Amino acid sequence: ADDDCLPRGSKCLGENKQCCKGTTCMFYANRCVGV
Repeated sequence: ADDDCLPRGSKCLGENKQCCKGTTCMFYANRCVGV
């Protein structure tokens, strides 16, 4: 649990972590993505 991030490649299905400022994580896509 932290305020880290996730580049365009790292999954995040169950991950409770949050991407960087301006980015968004997809549940079904299970992978961070920019706006």
